[PDB]
Amino acid sequence: EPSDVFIGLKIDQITGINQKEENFSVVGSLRIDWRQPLLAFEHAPGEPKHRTYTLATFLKLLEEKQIRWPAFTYHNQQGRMDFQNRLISLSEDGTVMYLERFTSTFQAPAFDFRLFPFDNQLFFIHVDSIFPQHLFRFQEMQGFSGLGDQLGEEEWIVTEVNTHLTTHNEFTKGDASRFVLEFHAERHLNYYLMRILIPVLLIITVSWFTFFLQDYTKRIDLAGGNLLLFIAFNFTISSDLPRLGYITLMDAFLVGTFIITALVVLGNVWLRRLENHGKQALARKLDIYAITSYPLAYLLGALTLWLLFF
Amino acid sequence: EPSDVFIGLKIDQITGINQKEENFSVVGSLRIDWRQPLLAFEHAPGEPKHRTYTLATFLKLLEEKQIRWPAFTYHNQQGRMDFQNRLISLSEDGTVMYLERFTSTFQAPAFDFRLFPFDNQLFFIHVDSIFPQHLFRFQEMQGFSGLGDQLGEEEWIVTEVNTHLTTHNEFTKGDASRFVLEFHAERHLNYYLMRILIPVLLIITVSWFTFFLQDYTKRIDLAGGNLLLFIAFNFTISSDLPRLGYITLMDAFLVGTFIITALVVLGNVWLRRLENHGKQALARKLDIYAITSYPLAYLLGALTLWLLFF
Amino acid sequence: EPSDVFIGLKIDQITGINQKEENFSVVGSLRIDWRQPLLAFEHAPGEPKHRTYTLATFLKLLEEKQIRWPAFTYHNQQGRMDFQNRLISLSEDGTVMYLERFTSTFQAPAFDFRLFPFDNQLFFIHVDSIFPQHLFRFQEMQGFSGLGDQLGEEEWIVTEVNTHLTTHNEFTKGDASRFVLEFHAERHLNYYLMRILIPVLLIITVSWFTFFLQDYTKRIDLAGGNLLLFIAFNFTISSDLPRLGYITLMDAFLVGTFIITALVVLGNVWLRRLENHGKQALARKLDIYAITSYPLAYLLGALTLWLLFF
Amino acid sequence: EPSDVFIGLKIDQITGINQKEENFSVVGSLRIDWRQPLLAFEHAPGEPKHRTYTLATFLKLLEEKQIRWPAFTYHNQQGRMDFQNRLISLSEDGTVMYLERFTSTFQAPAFDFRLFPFDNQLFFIHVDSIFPQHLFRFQEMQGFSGLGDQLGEEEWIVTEVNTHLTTHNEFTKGDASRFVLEFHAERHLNYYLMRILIPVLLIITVSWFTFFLQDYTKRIDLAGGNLLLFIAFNFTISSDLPRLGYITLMDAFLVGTFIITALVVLGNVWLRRLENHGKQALARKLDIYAITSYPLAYLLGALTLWLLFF
Amino acid sequence: EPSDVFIGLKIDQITGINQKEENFSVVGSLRIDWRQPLLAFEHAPGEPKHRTYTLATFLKLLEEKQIRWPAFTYHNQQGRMDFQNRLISLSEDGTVMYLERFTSTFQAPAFDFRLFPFDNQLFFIHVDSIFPQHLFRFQEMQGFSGLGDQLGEEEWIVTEVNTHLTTHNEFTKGDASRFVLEFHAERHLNYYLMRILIPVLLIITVSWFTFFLQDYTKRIDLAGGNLLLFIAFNFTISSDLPRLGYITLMDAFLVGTFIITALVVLGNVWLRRLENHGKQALARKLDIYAITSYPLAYLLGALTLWLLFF
Repeated sequence: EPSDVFIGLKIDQITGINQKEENFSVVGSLRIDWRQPLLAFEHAPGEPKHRTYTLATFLKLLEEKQIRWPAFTYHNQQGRMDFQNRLISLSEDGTVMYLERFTSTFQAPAFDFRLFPFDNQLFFIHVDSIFPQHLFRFQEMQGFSGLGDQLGEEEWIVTEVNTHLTTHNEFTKGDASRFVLEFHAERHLNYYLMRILIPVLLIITVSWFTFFLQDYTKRIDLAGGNLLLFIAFNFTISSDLPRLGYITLMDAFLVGTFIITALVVLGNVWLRRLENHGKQALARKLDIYAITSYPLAYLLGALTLWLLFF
Repeated sequence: EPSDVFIGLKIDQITGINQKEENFSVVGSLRIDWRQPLLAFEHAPGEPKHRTYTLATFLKLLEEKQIRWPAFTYHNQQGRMDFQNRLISLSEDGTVMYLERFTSTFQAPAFDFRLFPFDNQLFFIHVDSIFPQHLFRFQEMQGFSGLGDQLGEEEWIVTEVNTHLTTHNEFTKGDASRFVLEFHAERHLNYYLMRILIPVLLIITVSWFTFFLQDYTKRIDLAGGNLLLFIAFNFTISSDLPRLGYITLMDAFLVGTFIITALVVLGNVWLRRLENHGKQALARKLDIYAITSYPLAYLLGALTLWLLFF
Repeated sequence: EPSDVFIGLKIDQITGINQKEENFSVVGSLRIDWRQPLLAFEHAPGEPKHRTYTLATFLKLLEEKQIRWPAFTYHNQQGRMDFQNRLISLSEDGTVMYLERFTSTFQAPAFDFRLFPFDNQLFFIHVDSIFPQHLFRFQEMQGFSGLGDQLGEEEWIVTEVNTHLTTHNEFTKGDASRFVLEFHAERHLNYYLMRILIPVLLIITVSWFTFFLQDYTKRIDLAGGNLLLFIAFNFTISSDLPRLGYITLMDAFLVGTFIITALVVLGNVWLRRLENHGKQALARKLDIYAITSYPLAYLLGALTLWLLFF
Repeated sequence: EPSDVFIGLKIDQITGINQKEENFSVVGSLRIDWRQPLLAFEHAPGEPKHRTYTLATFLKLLEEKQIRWPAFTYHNQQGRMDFQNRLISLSEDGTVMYLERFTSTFQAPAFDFRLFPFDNQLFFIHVDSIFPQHLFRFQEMQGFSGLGDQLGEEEWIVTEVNTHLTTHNEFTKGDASRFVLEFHAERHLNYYLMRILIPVLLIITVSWFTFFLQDYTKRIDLAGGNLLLFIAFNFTISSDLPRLGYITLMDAFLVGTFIITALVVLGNVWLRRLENHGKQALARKLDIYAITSYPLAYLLGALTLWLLFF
Repeated sequence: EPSDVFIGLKIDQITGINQKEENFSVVGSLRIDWRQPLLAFEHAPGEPKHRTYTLATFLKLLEEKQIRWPAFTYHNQQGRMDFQNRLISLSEDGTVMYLERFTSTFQAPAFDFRLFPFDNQLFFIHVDSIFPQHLFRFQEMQGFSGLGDQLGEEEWIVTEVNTHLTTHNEFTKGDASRFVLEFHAERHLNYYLMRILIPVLLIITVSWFTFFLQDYTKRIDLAGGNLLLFIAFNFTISSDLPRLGYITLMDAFLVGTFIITALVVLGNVWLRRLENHGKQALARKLDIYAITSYPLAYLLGALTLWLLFF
């Protein structure tokens, strides 16, 4: 029969969420319960009830008695796994409890930056069996799988946690078992409002205020300054994101703001050219419409963003 | 009975306090004293009184004689533990003295940046038992636990050190012992006064001085320059902090200064617009109130900061 | 006879494509099938049909029975190979199935940045035999070699995948077998259009608009600003590329734009000098030709780029 | 008796001096000479006179014959020690020559940046005994300890080298031996004069030249530019130093220059305000005193720096 | 007699040349041929002619039969050696062929930046014997030492390759053999002309053009802008080089350009001061000489650079 093996995984400390490379590094604890009748021994009172083994001697022993063992292979591993503790307790009934406390990095294909930064993300850890379902099978421990009390992260909040089992057909032609610990996560919006959004509002309001200065050269100079500012903020945002292949919300916001500020520059230049022709009346009439439409233009852009991306 | 095991830990050199990732890396020394009657031997004069073992042979031996051993698992470990020395001295009475000199990084969930940079922090190292309290128990060595003579750090000053034992219920259903070495720490304020605060005072004083220049265009230009400066300082502060989720004191200071400088820009623009209407008397009357209230506004902000955050 | 050895390699997750150092890091899975008659055993019902071994014990065993084994040496390895899992299944017929799941970085000599960023690239992994073809030989597994369902990369798209075998004469005087997994790749153009091309168009259009301002000092100032902007964008592009030895397309675009903007600066200066001589008619006549030719100059440059680099 | 053990250490290549984290990484060679009578063997002609061992087999052997061995523990180790070669030659007389060629990073608590960059520094490597002086003792090899022919460093010059032995009471209650290799080092001043000092002199001289421009608005603008420049240089210097807790010489120089430039800005603004009142005579009289005192102010600052910091 | 040992080393892929830390990382292959009569065995037909061993078992065997072995110690190793493959083939005649395929970083003391960037560099790998020449000696393999077909580097071109043997007296009092693989290298000049030299020429030509603007305030402003530009380029060059202790060619070029631009600023200021006195004739006469001498000054500087540094 296919012997049933119990799995319990626990992400204790999420040490980082590096979105640039699309990975997250965590400290995890893995527990495996496996009842193998052959490993049962004969013990006397006074002797220990449950033996303790380190990994190397345990595997050499199982090589001596010629017994298959499950091959817990991490599907989403990244970089080098850092085994910290690996202990095995062997019971008289023939049950091995395997503890592996580790830290490692895992990739998460499902970043959908279509709603950055408001987007909710979905991280997941996979534990597949190298040997197929015909030999072994993976169950779930009752009250041990999940997350911990203190995650030690500020930028990300865990909303929901889940665990289950599924079947794959990757390494062997037969079916194999994969234990999945899958948790959603959110982003705290305090940063982006504090040190991105507010400066943009301040600079855009200064740009709007500069419209009615008259003597249309200070207007051009201030507009050039604002161009510098948004280009710097584009640089910061560019650093903070990966080499994304489809237009994101914040990227669209910034490119639209670039286009609008350039339109402001060109508009003041055209008004200056008209004033060069001397037709002051045309400029005087157009200024009112321009200043009335500019914030209206921004609100129209906000409405079209909210409609299109939601 | 639950055999009593003595623990002594010593952080010799704190190699770094990386707040961006919320961790601190230290060089530590661990000592374990464990009296196991079975390990006692029979020795003759001429033979060594206390044997010496390296870790691998020691564990293989304990696997040969089938004795449980404590599993010192670091709860706050981060990255990979770097074992440097691991020696064991075995005495005739049956006492093993285990030395483990190491260096590693540990996470500290309790950063409360609500009082940055004045805030006091609390770092702590945890040594839990994988096996429950029913088998083993952790005591404290008398005069060995604590810190060292020379820490080799400048940015942080250790104020108080403490050590104790506590019980957890994480890895097993039973109770288990955790030895905790917990030390508070402070920040030296010399930096932030030297190369953050003073430049801000200089630039804000220049901004205030620019109020009474008359011919309100140099005022606008200087205000734009000051905007550039505070945006650069916002960039520096943004780099120096993690992706914090609740508004910090320095962040509030800088965002308020942004708002005030933008208000200055808008005020000079509005005065220019009023002068365009020709009502020089209104601008002349308003300038006195503006220049009188501006430093008063800054002092009011300082008072509200001191009240609200303390 | 030269025993036939089957190879199957699978790049599951491409963790990065670092073009600055000219390498790409991937998570890979390797499978080796090798039928060795000597390793066949004699088994009884009840005993396992196929034994399982870890690498260390397996190699010690093959050293005990004195059998050669293939030496899968990676030709393009870079940095340190990170063995994650290494298992061997030994069958009664005398067939070893060797699994090696790993992650590592590989160099790719064939980056031809002559068409950056539109250029298509060609990555490849090589598995050579340390022992010559006279002893062993490498075949290809039927339906296992290739790539996976989810690559977890956004900036690069795999267009075509291929696998084959070839002969080399590097390590030994005799012929040896190399298994090659070679895949082409493309670049997503969304970034460079979003946050490089559009800002350049905006700034160049502002530069063109500045031509007809009259009172040729604002022209000089705006041209200097544009010079600053293109120098910043040159800095960004310089960071994003390796220390390339032959002029790339984007580099040529930027250097040409530098030359054109400098020509604009010099032209406005020369017009100012002519106006100093008072010959306003010459400047008035030359301005029309300059503004008519400037965008024409840019289109001529675009045409010569498209012709020369394609 | 306490057996005498000879130590010889040699820093061959100093690979880096990272002052930001207060450490320096070096490639070192360690030699230990230890005469143990028990290890003596009985050999025949034809057999090797001095046996050679690798570390693992040697330690297993000493575990078989039950002999204590010295525990060379590095006190200033940092990060992970990288053993490259570890050989032991065993002589018929009973002398082991242990070679350990390594590379590793060591911390240096004694950086006194009070005289940056002119300050001389003092690096040191410590080799302590885990076992106390009652058992073993550390001597010094005659002509092997010291530095090498080619250090391969440019920024730092070794002035003096020294070696000795001392006693500590850290790991055990008894006395223990520490071998110390301590070398002073200097800094080459070519950089800071080339690419820090000269630009500061150029910009400060431009600031002084700007004093007598008349029409006090270009003065204000140039002063603002100079403010930008010194803020950029403050950024560079800030990057180049650690989070130092007591004011350094270069930091004081830069903060004083900030204060003086801000005073220049305020002075030109006050002169502009006085000119607004029309009292041109007061400004004309004050300009001479200001321009006469400004370089005098800088020389007074230089004199007070030289006096106070020396 | 001193047994002759053959060495063949091959740098297959030069993965990086990091001049900032003065090192270069390469992927290398090492081959050792050593004829030891004792290791010869007695074999029968059917048995393998040449045995194959991994490093650990081989060294344990040589420890069992008590035979010295050469200790290939890398003199220029840096960081941690990363053994990738280590195989040994043992022949019936008594010859061991040792293969070690690796990747590692090596330091190169001989960077002479006196001719940066035109300077030619000289990299070299050293393989010394820990045991002296009295026991072993190092020969050179005939047609295996050297470099490979594809180096996979763009910024550096290998001009000449050489190999030889020499004697040292470092680790032991006796003479010892060092095998040296030494190759010169060059720099591709395409970068520095493309994205350093041309922008400098453009900005310096703009500075020269600004001389004859009249109304000497735009001259001062443009000169300040040029000062900003060269300071930025000084920052870039400063990043790209190590903390060099003797003035380099590019550093001298940039510092001279700083001095000349500052002289331009001061000259325009002095002309403005003379115009303040009203003596327009003196300024008109001096402008011609200044504009005639400025490019002449640059050519004189180029000539003195070419003479002094060559």
